[PDB]
Amino acid sequence: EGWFMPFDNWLYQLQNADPVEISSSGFEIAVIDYSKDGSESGEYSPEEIKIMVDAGVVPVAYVNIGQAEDYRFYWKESWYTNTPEWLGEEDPAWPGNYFVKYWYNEWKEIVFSYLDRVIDQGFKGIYLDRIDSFEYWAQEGVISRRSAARKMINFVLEIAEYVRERKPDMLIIPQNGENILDFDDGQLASTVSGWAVENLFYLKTIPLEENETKSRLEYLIRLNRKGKFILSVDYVDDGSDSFENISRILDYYEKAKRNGCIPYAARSDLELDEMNVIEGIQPP
Repeated sequence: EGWFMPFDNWLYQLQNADPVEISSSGFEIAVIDYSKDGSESGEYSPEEIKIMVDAGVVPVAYVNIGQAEDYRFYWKESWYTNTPEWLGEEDPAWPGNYFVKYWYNEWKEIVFSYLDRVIDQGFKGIYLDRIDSFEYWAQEGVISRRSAARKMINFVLEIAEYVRERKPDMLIIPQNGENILDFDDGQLASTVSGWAVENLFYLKTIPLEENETKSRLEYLIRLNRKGKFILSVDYVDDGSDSFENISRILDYYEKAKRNGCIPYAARSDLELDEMNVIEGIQPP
């Protein structure tokens, strides 16, 4: 069910991204972190980002809007002792990431200050992680599911207003949480430029139940039909030249393209640490 696909490929790399390497790789759109090491001192310069723009690559900045990350410029040492009401527990699965009450003004103003830097660096899109934080707080019983969903929708809308006031063409791509559209009045679906998803056909190496995949696709197809691109990333490539492995990459690409999803086969380590070239396939 796969028609609106304005990019031939995409790159997801959050560590060790190299503008020169990317600029001459043949990837069309690259989602990287806004810093070489995530930290303030590693922030890409306007010039380093312009290398990619100059080669016709569309560079997009990852921004985690559902969790505080303890190595970022915004993190404060005082938060360990005098903990803000909106800073919650550490993510068992991602040490150094903390769930936040993303509806509190102070968290929003941190995220706006991060967007401020991303705009000035010359990024052409933002890729917004932990939309699914709405599910986390609902599971914790801290607020209602509807409350959380609304709050996250409104926040992404406020993020769209902030960045488009400065850069009207800025792309806006949330990651995961696409089921949040159940609570959208349609303004979020129209405001995004596209939507990115992890673990659609495969959870790492392991193929998913077809029903689970179809529920997710129900949301993505609707967006596609409205002129919104869908970036897929499955962590299917185990690094080997095995037969199993390459057949799996090819199965993933075929399932992706047949349903309108632009695929990126990433390493099953989850590190997103290199530009993952796969001879004859990625880029294609």
